[PDB]
Amino acid sequence: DSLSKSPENWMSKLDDGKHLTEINIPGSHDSGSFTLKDPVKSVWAKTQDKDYLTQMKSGVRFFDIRGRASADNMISVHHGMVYLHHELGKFLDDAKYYLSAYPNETIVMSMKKDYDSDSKVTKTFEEIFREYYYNNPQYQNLFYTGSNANPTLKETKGKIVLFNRMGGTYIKSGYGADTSGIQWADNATFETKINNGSLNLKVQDEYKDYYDKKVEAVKNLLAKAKTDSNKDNVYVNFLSVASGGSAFNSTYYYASYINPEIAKTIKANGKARTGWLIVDYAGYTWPGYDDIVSEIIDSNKLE
Ligand SMILES: [Cl-]
Repeated sequence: DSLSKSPENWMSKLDDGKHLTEINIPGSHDSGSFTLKDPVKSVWAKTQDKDYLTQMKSGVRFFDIRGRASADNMISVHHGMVYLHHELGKFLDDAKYYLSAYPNETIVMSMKKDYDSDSKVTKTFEEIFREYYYNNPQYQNLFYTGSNANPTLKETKGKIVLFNRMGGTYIKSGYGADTSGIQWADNATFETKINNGSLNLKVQDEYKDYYDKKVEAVKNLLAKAKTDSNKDNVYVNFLSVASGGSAFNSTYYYASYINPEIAKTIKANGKARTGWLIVDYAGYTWPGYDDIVSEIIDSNKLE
């Protein structure tokens, strides 16, 4: 059976000698927004409908968590100003559970501040993440704590690998875990060196594009990954796009065109390097269209 027919443990089927950068990994953009039910607000703030555990079951391994410091010991998951009805502990417990049940998968967790801290907060978002999550004895062993800048699948599986969008950090393991952090350019395709120059990060995050220009930006980066066998290069390609302006000009609406379109392209390419592709409505299927998550999964080679 091709890898996508068992999306719950597809990483277990790969060679764990690979660097995670070389693996083609599906991600979910604003992973935690499956909690939104308000139909007006969901048009622009809702980007998923499957919970964390279902996303993981359908094969998602890169989770995009953006949050807000809501107390000196607490981070809330958010889409900008919109609170997604749970705290970061919730994603961490679900991940731990999942990783316990499927011990040969790794999760990459992107952490970003999306909104101003509660007025009672006296500490930085980075400091609260570092002290009350990363170093919290409660989540002991959950995170990747190695000193490898380019970790392999063997040394991370069973664990969450931090992908640091918080700015400079005193955290020392995972991508961008140094006091420079990741220099992220707004609404752009860009490249920046991370981890004391060990890695070359290549990002297409043109989140305000109209869909047609989005496809073209997604494809351009896709075609760069294809012919790049450098393991020190890491590709992050966001399919997802901001809402257009009316009702039913929704992120869903665009994803329903972008996903099948990109999924088609990856499939026609066979087993080429794709990078990490971060999507809205991961695991949402339309009768008669290629599935983006499945196609990312199957683009990985098996030797
Ligand atoms: Cl809501």
